[PDB]
Amino acid sequence: VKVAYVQMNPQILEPDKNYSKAEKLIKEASKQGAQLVVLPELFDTGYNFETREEVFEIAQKIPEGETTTFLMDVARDTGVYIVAGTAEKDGDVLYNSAVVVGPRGFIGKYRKIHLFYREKFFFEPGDLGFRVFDLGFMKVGVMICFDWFFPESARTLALKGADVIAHPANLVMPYAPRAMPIRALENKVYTVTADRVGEERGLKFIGKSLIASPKAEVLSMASETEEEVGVAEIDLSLVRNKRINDLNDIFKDRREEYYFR
Amino acid sequence: VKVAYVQMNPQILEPDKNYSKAEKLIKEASKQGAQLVVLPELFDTGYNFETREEVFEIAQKIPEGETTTFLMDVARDTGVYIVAGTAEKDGDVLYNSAVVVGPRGFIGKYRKIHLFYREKFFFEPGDLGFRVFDLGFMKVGVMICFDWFFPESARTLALKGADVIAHPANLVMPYAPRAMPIRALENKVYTVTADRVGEERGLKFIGKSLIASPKAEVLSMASETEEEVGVAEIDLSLVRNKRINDLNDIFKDRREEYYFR
Ligand SMILES: [Mg+2]
Ligand SMILES: [Mg+2]
Repeated sequence: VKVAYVQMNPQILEPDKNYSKAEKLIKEASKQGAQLVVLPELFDTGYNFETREEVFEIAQKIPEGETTTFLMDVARDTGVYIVAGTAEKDGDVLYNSAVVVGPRGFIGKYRKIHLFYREKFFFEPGDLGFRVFDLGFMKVGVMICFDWFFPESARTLALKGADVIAHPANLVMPYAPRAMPIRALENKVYTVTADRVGEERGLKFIGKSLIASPKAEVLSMASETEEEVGVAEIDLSLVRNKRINDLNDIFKDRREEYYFR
Repeated sequence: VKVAYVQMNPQILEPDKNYSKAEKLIKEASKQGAQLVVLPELFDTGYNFETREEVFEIAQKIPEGETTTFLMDVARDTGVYIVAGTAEKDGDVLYNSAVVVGPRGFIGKYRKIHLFYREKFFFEPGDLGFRVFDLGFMKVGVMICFDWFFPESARTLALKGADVIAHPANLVMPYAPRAMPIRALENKVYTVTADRVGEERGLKFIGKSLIASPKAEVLSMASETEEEVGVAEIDLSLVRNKRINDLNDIFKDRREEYYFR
């Protein structure tokens, strides 16, 4: 299976420009043969808000709203599955969400469980848990940005059968590119971290999107500042067999009753 | 306060030689100011057994047996606290254990929760959980070797207030030195991995003992092949403050209701 990140620079409060940009890069990933394409956190709205009001004003409902319907059209035209971060309006609340769409339409969503820094002023903590979406040819788990920091996020998706963890991100610390290969290794999964780039109202993002293997190899990694697509071929047998050798199966070896007490 | 690893080459089935070597190196760490000194997994017996008999016949009881006695003697003489891997005899059973002693006596033990590879032919899985020992001036968590692979091991110790995770290891895979700084970071704790070196019945150990900080810095890292000590100062306030910024306290931020389900 081929998987891809889109590393782009969202223009804050300019969703139509960001849709244009996303469509261009998703089409490039599709031409490269990607079947799953992951976009950054908050690709439609940007990130560095001064007030909750300027993001609430433009944030879209899922799946009725413009970001989801836009991505549905792109998935149908290119025949890929997309996981993309988006500001989700749900009544009077905002969630920091990721939408999953495929060529037949909307598949599901995930709401960021662990908010970072000023996101706590804008968004409600996610309340749908960590979900794994079965696409038939693969099962994709989704976590967003700072969720990487908690090993429990990736672990929960892997226990639920994720072959790949799709990871929209808007990184501001330099740690996640070092950590993602370890998250991939400790769960025996592939990870696709689609980070943004850019400077946005004085805040500089890290870039360095990457795809990591269950052997902690970096299969693709992006620049710090450029918009780009990265694609890697992945071997699903490697991640479905949780044996790391003939005497240790990492999930059968877990002894949950000793954890966190 | 200073903590240290001892990286040594246990001679299989020769505890007398291993005590002599350990004592030499513990004194070196103490001479450099270390207050806590961590030794490798199974430092007294070695590791690469072919029969359970050849280990069972020499394995010592805890705390009344010779390895604990030896460690108490050195701790008293050199004025340090020691965490050391040892084969533990308990009736007709062996555990792959670590002993914790200080200058005033035996403090406690830990039994490896996650057995690795052929250890399953020789040892019983541990049954005490992940323990944190309060030395008054600092709290020391213990895990052993392959426990590193499961993020839950280090997390359990850190949640119980470990300032430092003492980590006796006998590493054969290349991954742990890259992963330990991420274990230190994700728990905001210090880690001291005391690995062995050497070739033992054709099995080559990795060496690369290391001390990692709560900022994923590597404060000390040993060679691949040589016996050596490594000592570094640690900042207790850096581990005890779980805030990584004004809005994120990493333990307050955990949402266990969404983990593993
Ligand atoms: Mg700001
Ligand atoms: Mg006994």
